[PDB]
Amino acid sequence: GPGSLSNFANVGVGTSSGKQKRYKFSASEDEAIIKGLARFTKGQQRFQQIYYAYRSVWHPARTVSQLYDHWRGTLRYKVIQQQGYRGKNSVAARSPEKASNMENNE
Repeated sequence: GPGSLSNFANVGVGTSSGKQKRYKFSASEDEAIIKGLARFTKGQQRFQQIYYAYRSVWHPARTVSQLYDHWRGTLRYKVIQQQGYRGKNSVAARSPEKASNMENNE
């Protein structure tokens, strides 16, 4: 059966050296919104209000739009645009990107 199981070896206590004071909640943000919307929602827009209330677990700042983004993708479950996963294991590395600004050929 599934569970912890683990081995009979000594573990003691964990210890990491490198980055500190880093949030990167394991998607705990969505959990904060659900708890906020399930506890308080007295307003024409509990989503934006709740976001500003729990603002601290992710990033203390205006981002109601982003809220609707995670709230829109969470409320639903029908999307096949994003695929592949290799940015969450142990090491965090950056990567380049693309951006169209000036592309002339004539």
